[PDB]
Formats: sequence, structure tokens, C-alpha cells
Amino acid sequence: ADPFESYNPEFFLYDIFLKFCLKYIDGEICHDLFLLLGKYNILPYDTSNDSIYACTNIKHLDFINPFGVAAGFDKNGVCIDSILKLGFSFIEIGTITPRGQTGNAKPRIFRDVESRSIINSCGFNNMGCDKVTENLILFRKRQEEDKLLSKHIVGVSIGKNKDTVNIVDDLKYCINKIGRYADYIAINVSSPNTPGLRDNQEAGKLKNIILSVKEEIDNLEKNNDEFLWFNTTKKKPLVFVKLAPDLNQEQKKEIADVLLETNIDGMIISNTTTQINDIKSFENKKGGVSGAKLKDISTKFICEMYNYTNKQIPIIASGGIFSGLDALEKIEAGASVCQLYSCLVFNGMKSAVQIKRELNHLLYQRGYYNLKEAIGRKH
Amino acid sequence: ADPFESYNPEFFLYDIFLKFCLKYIDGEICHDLFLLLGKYNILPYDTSNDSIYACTNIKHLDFINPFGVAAGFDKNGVCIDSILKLGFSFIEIGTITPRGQTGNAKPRIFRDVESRSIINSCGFNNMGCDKVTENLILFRKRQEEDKLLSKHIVGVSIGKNKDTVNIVDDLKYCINKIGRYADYIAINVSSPNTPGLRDNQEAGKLKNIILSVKEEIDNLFLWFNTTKKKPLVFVKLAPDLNQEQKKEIADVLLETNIDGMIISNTTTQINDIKSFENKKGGVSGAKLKDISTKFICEMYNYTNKQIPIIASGGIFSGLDALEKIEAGASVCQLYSCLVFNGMKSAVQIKRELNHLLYQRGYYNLKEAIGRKH
Ligand SMILES: Cc1cc2nc3c(=O)[nH]c(=O)nc-3n(C[C@H](O)[C@H](O)[C@H](O)COP(=O)(O)O)c2cc1C
Ligand SMILES: Cc1cc2nc3c(=O)[nH]c(=O)nc-3n(C[C@H](O)[C@H](O)[C@H](O)COP(=O)(O)O)c2cc1C
Ligand SMILES: Cc1nnc2c3sccc3nc(N3Cc4ccccc4[C@@H](C)C3)n12
Ligand SMILES: Cc1nnc2c3sccc3nc(N3Cc4ccccc4[C@@H](C)C3)n12
Ligand SMILES: Cc1nnc2c3sccc3nc(N3Cc4ccccc4[C@@H](C)C3)n12
Ligand SMILES: Cc1nnc2c3sccc3nc(N3Cc4ccccc4[C@@H](C)C3)n12
Ligand SMILES: O=C(O)c1cc(=O)[nH]c(=O)[nH]1
Ligand SMILES: O=C(O)c1cc(=O)[nH]c(=O)[nH]1
Repeated sequence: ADPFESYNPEFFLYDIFLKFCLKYIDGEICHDLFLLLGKYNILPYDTSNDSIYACTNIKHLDFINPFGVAAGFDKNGVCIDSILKLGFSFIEIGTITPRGQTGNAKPRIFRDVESRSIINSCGFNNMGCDKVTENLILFRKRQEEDKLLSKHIVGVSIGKNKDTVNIVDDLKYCINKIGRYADYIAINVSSPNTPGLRDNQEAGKLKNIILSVKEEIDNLEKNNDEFLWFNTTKKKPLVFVKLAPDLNQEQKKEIADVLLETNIDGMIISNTTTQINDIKSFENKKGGVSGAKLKDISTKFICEMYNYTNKQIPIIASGGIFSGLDALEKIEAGASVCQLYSCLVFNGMKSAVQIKRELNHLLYQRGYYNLKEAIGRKH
Repeated sequence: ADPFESYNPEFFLYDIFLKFCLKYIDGEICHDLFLLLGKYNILPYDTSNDSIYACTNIKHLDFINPFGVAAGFDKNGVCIDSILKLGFSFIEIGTITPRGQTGNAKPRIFRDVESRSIINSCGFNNMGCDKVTENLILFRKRQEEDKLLSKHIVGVSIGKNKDTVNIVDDLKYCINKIGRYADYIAINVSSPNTPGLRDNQEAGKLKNIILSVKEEIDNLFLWFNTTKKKPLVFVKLAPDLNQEQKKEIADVLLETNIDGMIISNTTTQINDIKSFENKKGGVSGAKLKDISTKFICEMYNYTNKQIPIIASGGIFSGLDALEKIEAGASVCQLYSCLVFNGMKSAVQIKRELNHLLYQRGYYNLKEAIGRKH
């Protein structure tokens, strides 16, 4: 790769520019710059063939590798192709809302490189469900003819507009608009930047929310020369819920009962935390903290929810995953698949290539024939 | 997407990223970002050969084409090769001083895209003559082994440290270090951002300064540059002088036997840019063009066409250039055109000027110098 050197995610120039943007350019602008490269398909891409021993699954959802991009990175779904070709097996676009939303005031993203941490208070900035659907549709039809993308998974994370009273109405609008094109739906009741939306994790309220979302998905069949499931699975999307790590033991057991009763297909553990207060540069800043100081939080949350749901609900891990050994901790804690965010910010384009390679060697060194043999083995 | 488009200065992606940085990223940061691409040789380049119909000269100094990069763009000379390969025939590094300086407080560069103007107050930030010299020597030694750069020109613009009393000593210190590697030296009495240094072009002092520089330069293969000859001596003038001061300075550069004059530096007389309300410094760009151009016609007249002119100020299009040349300039210098027009500026402006000279009946570019006149 002499001419192709510019498209290798590990090409040394990419971290020179990464270290520059981390040091000089506002975080949200660096994010927008990244999406601009993706939008015109001049992001580097991963040529590795993924190890068949490291694929994983949540029911009929078949991931070619265990790493995807967490929600909030391509909120509007404007360069799905490009980000996936970095080496990821799925992406969760969103969170989207019915009507487009400005978000909270700027700046709303701040970083601490020494500790590999992010704080943010974006407040569900997104273009709206109508526009994001059109973006996803255009990816789906490019997928119609592209063999390298035909097995990649796309989830959609849905939430409420800031000035909306009952969240069920807003989730319903999004499922009827975008549900037919998603391989799974993420219900976002975790976020800390929308006033009083983490109160929807009370067992009573969360139960009604899940049942509504399921009801609306099953009603899309008996509600209309067109393929109903315009996605990868070709089945109705699975329903996940993304949980906030700031709950006590009792709330966790109550939520576990609901996710068993309602027959949810998975849980995303976890969103950002408000409980970190030992980052000096985040002194006067507001919002939820992600990244390396979240890993131990998120992982112990995985073990409890794996235990409280009797290993019945598959887990998507999120929180402080940078290395292959970070990933193995999540998997051994109960997670079937992992989600990177702060790893892209601080490690850059190479994040999928590096972590897949590291985890492959780790699984062999620990004696696991494949990845599914490792799930929940620390228990 | 493929390399044969990513290294083309006219590839449309360069305007998408230009438009983005213009509206979202601090001006000095975009400049630093640009220099980073140059440092690692991932700027686009113009591989086309330049028409001999548009070559020019300042006495024995032969430019393959009439377009160069003004001072203050590669102050420290860290990607000379890369910038030249955009299509330019010379660049003027600097302005450098003996000892390095941070410069003034940040931010010190501001843009107004609508009017294509820049205001700045850097205050001669540079690494110092010692470090910059080392960078130029290494360009010269790579020039020794690349034929594609062997006819390109590199000037050096010289100034004084902010806290310095005798300017002659500091200009002398720079030539004794860097003069052997320069095709020409630019004496900076132009700038408005060094306290009371645009007042050092009073006829009394300015004469002693020029004689100082020439005396020190002549006291030095000796010449490791393109000329392979002693560097020629230029002066860059500030456009904010009255009629009386302009005729006096013209007398000196005739007496002192100067080789050329750079017209012009930035102006402080523009006050109708709404976005520059509370900002301080000198204004560049499109609103300086008419000013700098009339400055050329006066200086060409007061010097009886005896001293060639390097044009600088508000040059974006081929017809902007033809105005300068027809006014008395033998060569042109771009700054604000790179900021607002991006990687394509040398490619585009050369093509436009070539077509213009033909449409106007000019046998070559030198037939046009001072013809409006
Ligand atoms: C700037 C920013 C925006 C985010 N936006 C969303 C979002 O819209 N929906 C969501 O479910 N999570 C969002 N998240 C949380 C991430 O998806 C992820 O769960 C969290 O950052 C922890 O993972 P990490 O430590 O690997 O980055 C956001 C995080 C950040 C830093
Ligand atoms: C940010 C900035 C820094 C500059 N620094 C210098 C400098 O160090 N020395 C100098 O002679 N001119 C300097 N200039 C002036 C340019 O060389 C040029 O004369 C001026 O910008 C007018 O040309 P333009 O209209 O094409 O921009 C600087 C200009 C800008 C905008
Ligand atoms: C890496 C890399 N490798 N080759 C290239 C080439 S080739 C022509 C342009 C070009 N730009 C880059 N970047 C410059 C840049 C600037 C600002 C923010 C991010 C980046 C990264 C994405 C890549 N390149
Ligand atoms: C840097 C940086 N700082 N904040 C962020 C955020 S915030 C949400 C996403 C996001 N992405 C990044 N980049 C990852 C990356 C990788 C390689 C080269 C350049 C870059 C930058 C320009 C963008 N970010
Ligand atoms: C143009 C162009 N053509 N190919 C590429 C490629 S290929 C890999 C990276 C890459 N980056 C760019 N730019 C991205 C970018 C980002 C921020 C500021 C300026 C720029 C410009 C210089 C070029 N590219
Ligand atoms: C933008 C911008 N804004 N201020 C400046 C300044 S100030 C002194 C030099 C300078 N160079 C530029 N660029 C020209 C250019 C061309 C093509 C793609 C990107 C860019 C940017 C990143 C840098 N600048
Ligand atoms: O958009 C946001 O502000 C946001 C949403 C979310 O779910 N998590 C987060 O950290 N921020
Ligand atoms: O470096 C500067 O501040 C500067 C120098 C100069 O000559 N002209 C200008 O506008 N700024």
C-alpha cells in the first residue's frame, strides 16, 4: 500500500491529524469534520477479513464481528457506509426524534485526553425522523447491490423531543416512519441531557413504553409491490433498551423483571454517567461522562443485569471500551457484542482494526475456540 | 477518491473542505492545518508545464511564471516545496527576526468571507532566524537533487525583534545567517503590527537601513540558491503614506540603488467592514486592491519606471493581475487568494492570465508591464 497508504486506518498521518484536532479544535467541530470525510467517502477503510471465530449474535441478528459504533456518533445517519468500512460490523444511528431539534447551547462537548474521558450535553440534536429515514433508505438501496455491506447491521435509537409530554407518542411516530428500515430499535430512556427522561426507567413507566413500542412494530405488518422489512435481517426489528448506569440495586432488579415480562430482545449497557466528579477539567461542565473512567462502572452494571435477568436477555456493551482486553471483560461479564464511542475520539481511524486484532489474539491466549464460548464466563 | 484526483488542486473536494474551515475553524488554526499537509507532502500539485508566454523577470532574477506567495504565509519555511508545487514560481518566507517571538495575543487573525478580506495582528510571530535558516538550507539541499524545483525562487523577508533598539544590527544578524541561501531579501518596514516600525520608512532612517543591508550583503560556490548570485534587495512599503512621504521614499530607493519594491503591505485605513468592528490590525484582501494598485501607479511614476515592482494586495482573478502588471508590477504575490480560493489559486489564476494576455493582443507578459500608463 504505497498509493493506498492514504486509505489504511493505521497510516501514521491519521494520528498526527488526530492529535492536532484533539489539541486545537473544538470537539463538536472535529466530529463534524469527521462526518464530512465520511460523507464524501474519503475515510480510510479496513481490508482485513474478519475472523469467523469472532462473530457473535443476538437471536437472528448475525454480526460479522463484535464491534459497532454507539449511538450519537452518526446521529443523522449521513455516512453509514463510510463509518462501517472502518472495520465495524454495525452502527446505531440516532438518537432521532420526530421533529428536528437544535439541542442545547454550544459548546456542549468537552474532552480530557489524559484520562480519555468525554463530557457532553448535546440534548438530542438531530435533523428529525423524516430526514434521517431518507438517509437510511439511501444506504439500504446502496446495500442492495454492495456485497461487502450486505451483512452489516443498522440499529436506530429513538427518543422524545424536548417539548413533548408523553414519550410514547414520539416513539410511535418514529417506528411508523423508520422502523421498516432498522434491524433493531433502541429505546433511549438513559440520556441525562433531556429533562426528566431518566425517570422513564421506573418499572411502571418503562413497561408501558416497551409494550407500546413492540405493539407498534408488530402493527407495521397488518398496516400496509413493496418489501415490508427493508433491512438486513428481512425480519421485524428487534427491540433493545439503553439503560443509564446511575441506578441502585433495587431499580436494577425491578427493571430486570420488566425486561423479562415484556420479552425485550436485548439491553444496551450502558449510557453515560453523572456520578464521576474527579475530572478536574470537567469541574464547571455539565452532562454525562463517557470513556475510560466509565469502564468499571459499565462492566459491573453488566454483571448485575446478566445475573438479574438469569442470562435471558442478551447484552450490548457500551462504556470505556478501548482495547481488546477491555472487550473481553465485557464479553466475559455477559455481553454478546460491544459498542465503541470514546475509542474513536481518542484512538482515531485505527480503532476497529486494532481492537479486532487484539481480541482475536486474546481469545486464543485464553483458550476460547470462538467468541460465543466466552460470553458470561467470569460468572 | 483515487490519488489522481486527490492531488489535483482543482478537485472539487478541496472547495468543500475550504468552505468548512472558513466558516467553523479559527483562521490561524486553518493556516496551521494547511502547513501540516505541506509538511508531510499531501498537498495537491500542478504537474502542468508553464507557458513561456507568461514568464517574467526582475533584473537578472528569472521567474518561470508571475505568481508567488506573499510573506507571512510560510513564515518559518516548513513546507516550501509543497507550497511551490501548488503552481507558484516563488515564495517569500518570513518575516523572520533574529530571536524568536510568540507575537501578540490570540486570536490575531480574522476573516470576512463576503468581502474577501482579512485583518491580522500577529506581531511577527516566528521561530527566529536561526531555526528558519536551517529549514531553508534543507530545502536548498533537496532542490539540489530535484530538477522540478531547480528554477523556482525563494525570498527571505527580514525584520527586527519587538524589543530592539538598533534595526541595522538585527537585519545584519539575519543576512550573516541566511543571506547565502536567499534569491532575494525583503526589508520589512511595511508591517503595522510592530510598534512604530512603519515610521522607520522616514527618508532619513530608511536610507541608512538600505545602505546597511546592501553593505552587509556585499561583504559576504558561495551562493547556495537559485540565482547562484548575490540576493537582490527589495523593500515592502506600507500603503498608508501621504503624497509627500511617497515622493521622498522614491528618491531614496533611486539613490540607494534598490532592486525592487513590494507594493503593498496591509492597510489601516479601511473601516467599513462590519465584522471587524472591535478588532485591531491591518486589513488584507479584496478591499485593499484599489488602494495597493493606485500605490503602484504613483510609485512607478515617482521612480520614473526605474525600479521593478512586486505587486501584493487584493489579487484574486486574472484580471486583478493584469491591472497590477499594467500598472507597473513585474510580478504578483498572493495571500488572501489562498485563504478564500484554496488549493486551486495558482492553477486558476495562471490560466486566466494566459487567456487574458491573448485576448488583449499582448505578444508576451513583459509587453504588458506598465501599459495602462
Ligand atoms: C457526544 C456524545 C453524544 C452521544 N449521543 C448519544 C445518543 O444520541 N444516544 C445514545 O443512546 N447515546 C449517546 N451517547 C452515549 C454513547 O452512545 C455511549 O453510550 C457512551 O459514550 C459510553 O460509551 P464510551 O465510553 O465507549 O464512549 C453519546 C455520547 C457522547 C459522548
Ligand atoms: C495573517 C497575515 C500575516 C502576514 N504576515 C506578514 C509578514 O510577516 N511579513 C510581510 O511582509 N507581510 C505579511 N502579511 C501581508 C501579506 O504578505 C500581504 O502583503 C497582504 O496580505 C496583502 O496581500 P493580499 O491582499 O493578497 O492578502 C501578512 C498578512 C496576513 C493576512
Ligand atoms: C491522513 C491522510 N492521508 N492522506 C491524506 C491526504 S491526500 C490529500 C489530502 C489528504 N488529507 C489527509 N488528511 C488531512 C486531515 C485534515 C484535518 C482533519 C483530518 C484529516 C485527515 C482525515 C486526513 N490525508
Ligand atoms: C477528534 C475528536 N474530538 N471529538 C471528537 C468527536 S465527538 C463525536 C465524534 C468525534 N470524533 C472525533 N474524531 C475522530 C478522528 C479520527 C481521525 C482523524 C480525525 C478525527 C477527528 C477530526 C474526529 N472527535
Ligand atoms: C481533498 C481530499 N482529497 N482526498 C482527500 C483525503 S484521502 C484521506 C484523507 C483526505 N483528506 C482530504 N482533505 C480533508 C481535509 C480536512 C480538513 C481540512 C482540509 C482538508 C483538505 C486539505 C483535504 N482529501
Ligand atoms: C481557510 C483559511 N483560513 N485562514 C487561512 C489562512 S491565514 C494564512 C494562511 C491561511 N490558509 C488557509 N487555508 C487554505 C486552504 C485551502 C484548501 C483547503 C483548506 C485550507 C485551509 C485549511 C487553510 N486559511
Ligand atoms: O444527545 C445527548 O445529549 C446525549 C444522549 C445520550 O443518550 N447520551 C448522552 O450522553 N448524550
Ligand atoms: O506579522 C504581522 O503581524 C504582519 C506583518 C506584516 O508585514 N503585515 C501584516 O499585516 N502583519
